[PDB]
Amino acid sequence: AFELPNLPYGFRALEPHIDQQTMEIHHDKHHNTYVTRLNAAVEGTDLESKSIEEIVANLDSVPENIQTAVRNNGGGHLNHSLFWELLTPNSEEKGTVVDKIKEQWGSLDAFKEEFANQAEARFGSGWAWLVVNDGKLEIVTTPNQDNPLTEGKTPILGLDVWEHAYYLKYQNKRPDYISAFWNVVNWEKVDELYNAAKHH
Amino acid sequence: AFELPNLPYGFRALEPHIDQQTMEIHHDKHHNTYVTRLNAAVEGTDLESKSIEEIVANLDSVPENIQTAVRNNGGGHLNHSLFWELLTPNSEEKGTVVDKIKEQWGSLDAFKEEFANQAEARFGSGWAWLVVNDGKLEIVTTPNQDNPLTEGKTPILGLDVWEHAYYLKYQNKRPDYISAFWNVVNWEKVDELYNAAK
Ligand SMILES: [Mn+2]
Ligand SMILES: [Mn+2]
Repeated sequence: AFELPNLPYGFRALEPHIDQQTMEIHHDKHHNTYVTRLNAAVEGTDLESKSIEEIVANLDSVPENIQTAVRNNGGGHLNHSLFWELLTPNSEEKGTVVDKIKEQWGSLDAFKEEFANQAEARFGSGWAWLVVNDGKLEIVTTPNQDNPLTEGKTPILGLDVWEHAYYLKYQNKRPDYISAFWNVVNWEKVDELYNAAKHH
Repeated sequence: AFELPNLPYGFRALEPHIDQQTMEIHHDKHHNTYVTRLNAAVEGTDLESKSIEEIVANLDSVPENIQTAVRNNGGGHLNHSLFWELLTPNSEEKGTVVDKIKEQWGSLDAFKEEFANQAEARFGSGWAWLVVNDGKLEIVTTPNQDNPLTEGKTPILGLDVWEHAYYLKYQNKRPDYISAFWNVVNWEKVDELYNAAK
């Protein structure tokens, strides 16, 4: 019952910051595999009528024998679903969260530096996040497909630092990928996620 | 200080099983970074004079202020040092450990099936291993740069399943990379590691 969402732009739309080949394989193979395996895990359980956000927020209540499959593949589905919507060929560094970041870090650039440092320091596979914890902004990273929702922090920006997300264009140069990412951040979607969670 | 060992072959030697671009970056960037960071962690400490095998076996006793850096970068140095010597352009599927595999699994094919299954199922970054555990052969996987020595098991074959090890040639197709690996396994090195197992 979970479905692979179409990208909200073309595979080529994020060039030259993220290559078309990566956008295609990352979406049509990696994300698709998470959807297939999530559906196999939840099929015939009462997870199958729940939102992915409810499942990932409540992984501790997922039946023991499927909890790892749901953590990994449910996490994969939520994280990539967020990621596609958080990218745009028309990125503008403005809006409510940019203003909150400038207030807290003193500048957007100082925030980008801390986010880049944490994203680079995430050893192995995982994600770098800006989260809202009970109205407050924090940078965190997670391993594999873990999502801050599970820890009661609402993600409003995420960067995939699995090597599949950057290896074809950047190989070992994760810092260059992180630098490229700023050019395609959908700050409108960041604002939408923040606004939804500041009053929830 | 720890040093980056040269490969025993050129970057093209494992073509067309593993691509030259990967061998170059994997060795001269990824492994090199582990050595740099390991040396920074152990420099001027009681660890500096210890073998990387003794250090990784005994991570439990590494001071907390450097334990993560030694785990990740010490593991990275040991794991890649093993990996380069366990690959060859002149693979021959025979010897002491092939015979011992058949005594456990019944066939090399049955061993390869279990190895491929565990290697494919390792979620995120890590390694698939054949180990000696109190004289018995077992397949295990580890996350990130963790190594079976830390659990008192002796690694005798390892496959890197970090995406950097296979993405340029195989992209998402980790199973095709695992299949290609068999063509370049150095079973003489496997035998050497087995014969030395403590
Ligand atoms: Mn991904
Ligand atoms: Mn590696």
